[PDB]
Amino acid sequence: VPEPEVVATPPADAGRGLIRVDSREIRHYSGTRKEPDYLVSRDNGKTWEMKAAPAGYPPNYGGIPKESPAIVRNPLTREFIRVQPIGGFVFLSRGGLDGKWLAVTNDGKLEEDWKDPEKRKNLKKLGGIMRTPVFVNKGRRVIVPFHNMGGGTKFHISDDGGLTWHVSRNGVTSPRHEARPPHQGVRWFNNAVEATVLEMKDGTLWALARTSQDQAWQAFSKDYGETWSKPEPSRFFGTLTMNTLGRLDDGTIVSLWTNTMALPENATAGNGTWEDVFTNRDSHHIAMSGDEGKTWYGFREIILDEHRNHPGYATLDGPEDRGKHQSEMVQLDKNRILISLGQHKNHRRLVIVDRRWVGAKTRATQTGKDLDSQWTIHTYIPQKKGHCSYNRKPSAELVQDPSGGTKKVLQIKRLDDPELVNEKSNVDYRNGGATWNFPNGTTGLVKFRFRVVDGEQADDSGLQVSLTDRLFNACDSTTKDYALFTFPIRLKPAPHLLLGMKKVPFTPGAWHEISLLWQGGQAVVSLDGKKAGTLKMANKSPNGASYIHFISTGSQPDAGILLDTVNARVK
Amino acid sequence: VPEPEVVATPPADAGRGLIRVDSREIRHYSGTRKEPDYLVSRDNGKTWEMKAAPAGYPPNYGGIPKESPAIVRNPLTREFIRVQPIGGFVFLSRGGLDGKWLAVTNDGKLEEDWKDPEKRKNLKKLGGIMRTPVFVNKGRRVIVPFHNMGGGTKFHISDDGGLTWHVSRNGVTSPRHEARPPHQGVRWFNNAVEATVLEMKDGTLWALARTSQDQAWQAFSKDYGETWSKPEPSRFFGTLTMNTLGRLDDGTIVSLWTNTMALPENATAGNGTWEDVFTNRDSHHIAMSGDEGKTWYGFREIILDEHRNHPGYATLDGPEDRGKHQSEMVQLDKNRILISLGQHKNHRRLVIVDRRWVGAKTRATQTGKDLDSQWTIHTYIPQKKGHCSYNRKPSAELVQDPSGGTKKVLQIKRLDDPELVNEKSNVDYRNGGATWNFPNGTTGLVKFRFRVVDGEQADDSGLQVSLTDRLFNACDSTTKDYALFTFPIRLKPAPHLLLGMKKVPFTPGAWHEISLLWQGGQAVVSLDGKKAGTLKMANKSPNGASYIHFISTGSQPDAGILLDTVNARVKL
Ligand SMILES: CC(=O)N[C@@H]1[C@H](O[C@@H]2O[C@H](CO)[C@H](O)[C@H](O)[C@H]2O)[C@@H](O)[C@@H](CO)O[C@H]1O
Ligand SMILES: CC(=O)N[C@@H]1[C@H](O[C@@H]2O[C@H](CO)[C@H](O)[C@H](O)[C@H]2O)[C@@H](O)[C@@H](CO)O[C@H]1O
Ligand SMILES: CC(=O)N[C@H]1[C@H]([C@H](O)[C@H](O)CO)OC(C(=O)O)=C[C@@H]1O
Ligand SMILES: CC(=O)N[C@H]1[C@H]([C@H](O)[C@H](O)CO)OC(C(=O)O)=C[C@@H]1O
Ligand SMILES: OC[C@H]1O[C@@H](O)[C@H](O)[C@@H](O)[C@H]1O
Ligand SMILES: OC[C@H]1O[C@@H](O)[C@H](O)[C@@H](O)[C@H]1O
Ligand SMILES: [Ca+2]
Ligand SMILES: [Ca+2]
Ligand SMILES: [Cl-]
Ligand SMILES: [Cl-]
Ligand SMILES: [Cl-]
Ligand SMILES: [Cl-]
Ligand SMILES: [Cl-]
Repeated sequence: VPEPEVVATPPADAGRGLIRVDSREIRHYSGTRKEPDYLVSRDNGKTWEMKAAPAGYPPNYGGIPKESPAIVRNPLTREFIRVQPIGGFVFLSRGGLDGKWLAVTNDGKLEEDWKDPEKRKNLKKLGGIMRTPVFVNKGRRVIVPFHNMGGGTKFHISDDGGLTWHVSRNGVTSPRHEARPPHQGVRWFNNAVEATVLEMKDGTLWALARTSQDQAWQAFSKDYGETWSKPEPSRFFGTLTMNTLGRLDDGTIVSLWTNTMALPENATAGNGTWEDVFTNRDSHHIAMSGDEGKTWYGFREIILDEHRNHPGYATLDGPEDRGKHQSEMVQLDKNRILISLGQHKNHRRLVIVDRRWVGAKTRATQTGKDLDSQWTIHTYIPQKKGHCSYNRKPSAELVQDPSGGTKKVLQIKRLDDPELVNEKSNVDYRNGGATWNFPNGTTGLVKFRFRVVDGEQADDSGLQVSLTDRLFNACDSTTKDYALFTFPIRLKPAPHLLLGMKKVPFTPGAWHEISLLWQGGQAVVSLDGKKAGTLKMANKSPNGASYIHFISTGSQPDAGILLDTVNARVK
Repeated sequence: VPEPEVVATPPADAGRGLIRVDSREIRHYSGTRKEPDYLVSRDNGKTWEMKAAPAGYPPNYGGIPKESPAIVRNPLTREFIRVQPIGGFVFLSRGGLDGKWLAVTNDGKLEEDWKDPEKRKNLKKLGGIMRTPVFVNKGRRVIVPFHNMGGGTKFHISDDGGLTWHVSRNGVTSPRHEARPPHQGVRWFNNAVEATVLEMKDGTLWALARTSQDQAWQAFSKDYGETWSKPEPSRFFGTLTMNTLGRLDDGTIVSLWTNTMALPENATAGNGTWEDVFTNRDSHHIAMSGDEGKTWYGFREIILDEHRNHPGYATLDGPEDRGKHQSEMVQLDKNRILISLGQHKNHRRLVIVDRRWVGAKTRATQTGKDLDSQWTIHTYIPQKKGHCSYNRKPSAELVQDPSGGTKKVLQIKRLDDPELVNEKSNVDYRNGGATWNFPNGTTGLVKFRFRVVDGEQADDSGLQVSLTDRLFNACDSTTKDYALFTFPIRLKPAPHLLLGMKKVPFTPGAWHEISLLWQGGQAVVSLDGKKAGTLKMANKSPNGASYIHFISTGSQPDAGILLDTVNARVKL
């Protein structure tokens, strides 16, 4: 099955501006303040180059330099509508993207002479931070989600193709974060911002929005966006990152988001007006549904941020927002989807995924071979740098397999590194760890191979092993508290698994395999091919397991454990 | 970055008398024949009011009512020297402008009792028409340029702070103007007069002087003013108007002048002893150099004369010399410069400019909005009035955009106005036109939008479009002969551009955009975004292009063309 393939870097942060022109040409526009331009592919997304837009295409009067306007085709007229992420005007095409453009006036007319600054004074200016215009109701209505950070999302609505506009009666909201353990402070408050909208087969609109909770929240409309239900938690985990919904030609729904859990808030997190530090923006994920959202599959990592481990992460090539959050998609053919994702010129990417890979039931890995592409291992230097960022270090390193040969394996231990401690913000990220994604399953079997390091160990040394439903940081010791299933490997007095109350001893200084076969609310744990015990599920999930998470447990520097292979198969 | 800002009217014509007192106080003295006075700002140039000078400050024994004495601070003693534009005495201060003043005697002493008429008979009297004392050679020498109208510039030199004086061996001269076409007569002869002097980094002195040629002329001294090189044309275009050079705190050189070309001389211009009529004094310009004059930028219009279009220009509130020629400068801070400029109470101004505006690389305009501030459009009623002046009319007028809406656009046509003709002096200023400044560039891109008026046209109707290196009058049909690049838009037999030998048709009844992209000795011309042709440079420039000039070409009354926007970008 074809793995995700990076094909280009878009010329703006992802989420707006990616637009199919025809069966072979796709463009990604930009937020340039100069003469407008775009990145273009003429081979259906495989190769790309920059090009200047023609003279009839309007400059970015609104928007910001790092984000393109959203550009959307009207399915009835086959023309395009363009709005900015913020500010500026509503432009409609006549003759396509390379034809004439007209700006919408306050009185519902079209202005051809928008190069005249006097004539721009009477142009319609839609308010708020906007996302993507979406045509609904057999193309007869267009709605544009917009938000205020603390006020919530509402919708700009037009019933005449964008000539005249009204605002929905209500929209989407979500509650403030409540500081309770393990948090020592409050998350940045976003009130159901950055909504994405999908029309369902029964005509309902589903709005999915970014929140300060552990998951995105959602609401529904029965009147094409004029009024919306009470909001509620969605099944898509994630916090303060963006969701995008789409639909393939065959009706399959695609959900793109950053399926992560941030680190608990620290003791200097601020009052929640703005963010203190981002600890959850280094991946992007995909899931699909063939039955109108009744069931979902996939929950696969599209990509991990290539810079995630590095001690200069926060400031390399300018401090602007960075990572793998935000996305937009264009279907390429029956199997392939093009995704623009991420923020910052060193991080944002155009990636081709294959739905057959989304639907796969197995995955395997070896830490020595696959660390850079597949393994989340970063810890943080807890000193805020750049714009709401931390620099990182790898929390674990590859070492020679003590059995000999050429294998390299991952040493997971409690680190002797004072730089990973901030006493004022009261955080200590010295426990090394590692986490790895696999296709989601409510029933599955995961096997991993590990070895106790021949070295000094602390009284509490070992490894907490968890199955989770989103990506928890490698250094997050609270993962077990949210996990679907979790148990410790304890090294002292002698090595053993603790499965409920049962202790299962095993030898140090030798490779061993542990299997977890989970189904419903129970997991059976095996050691070297022999049933060892069972685990009761610690937390229910709306989706199932899609990560295994390993973190050291020692509270003083130790030698820890080595991790070799992991494989997973789901039902 | 602010555009130039008028802040006051000085109490004398510009060029002498503007003097910084301290970090916040600046004064402009006057030529009053009564008790001396000055205009003063106590907020570093922003606001101004008149004040009487204190009792120790001498009256203007020399000079003339419309000009202040020059006042200059000695950088070593921190005291001041004062000389008149003509006549009078040499005064030195002891205790500053509001302290004691002493007059220099013929025998190199200082007279304290200059209020006594008897004692004034033995005071030193420097001859000629004098400009500004300048201290050179680490402040150890002071020199004062002086001239005779037909004899040339020389320098009064003192090596003891103004106590004793000698004259330079030579100075600056410049040739008489020659009456060759398009002239029908000779320009007023001035022999390198009104010099301004700047000390260069290497100790050379540069003198820049007003002439009867198309540009100021210059000469150089290697001995702090005793002897001067042969004279030569300078890079600063202009005729029979004043130059001023100065240097900012950071070493940047500033050149202020009137960057214009006068109309060709007419058939009754006289023998050149004195002027017949001034046709080039309605603007002032600035340029700067950070590399001791090797490279210059700016060439921007500081201001246009607000009265320039009017049919009573020559006589309003008295006929004395008027316009925007003559200037003097005082730096205000790192970015801003105060300039006194012009002549006549209704015309002379104190203006603050910003060096970041001087260094800008773009400008844009729309005729209907910007005509009064930015567009030179005047034609002349060719009847001499007042003192060497013509009354004017606007040669082009704003009309409704035919596309509809509130936009106004400028109609440029051959006028039916016999008042614009003088058959004895043989001039006919009935071709309307318009010209607009932009920052200098040896490379650049200028775009303008035009449309043919729906009306009857003559066989030669159209618009001659020129890029120039100084301001040519709106009604000057010879501009094309001096232009860096030029070409005609012709309306008959059908509308077309003529680019060399290539005819490029365009439609009537619609707006069109022409682009001119120049580099070196060629300009690429585009029409509505499509390359149309090329133009070879018609005349080289020492500086580059800083004006676009549009003039009607019809020789009988016609409907002409409309002009909407122009924009410019240089240093590509
Ligand atoms: C436009 C701008 O500079 N805004 C500043 C910052 O705004 C936002 O910060 C959040 C995180 O809190 C997020 O990264 C947004 O993308 C970003 O625009 C923010 O630093 C704020 C802090 O007081 O100041 C704003 O001016
Ligand atoms: C002092 C005076 O009245 N001078 C007369 C005039 O002199 C000068 O004229 C030139 C232009 O020719 C210029 O305008 C000077 O500023 C001005 O002083 C001039 O009219 C001259 C003509 O014969 O007679 C002078 O007496
Ligand atoms: C106009 C603006 O600020 N857009 C920003 C948006 C906004 O801050 C958030 O939606 C809360 O309002 O989020 C961020 C972000 O990476 O957090 C990137 C966008 O550029
Ligand atoms: C004493 C005197 O006449 N000074 C005049 C000066 C002089 O005529 C010229 O320098 C040729 O000598 O020029 C003029 C002028 O605007 O032309 C204004 C001065 O008041
Ligand atoms: O989760 C509750 C929601 O479930 C959806 O299937 C339905 O379309 C919504 O109207 C709402 O009932
Ligand atoms: O234009 C010629 C002049 O160039 C100057 O740089 C130099 O100082 C003068 O002495 C003279 O050579
Ligand atoms: Ca936070
Ligand atoms: Ca003359
Ligand atoms: Cl960018
Ligand atoms: Cl816009
Ligand atoms: Cl499909
Ligand atoms: Cl006066
Ligand atoms: Cl005097």
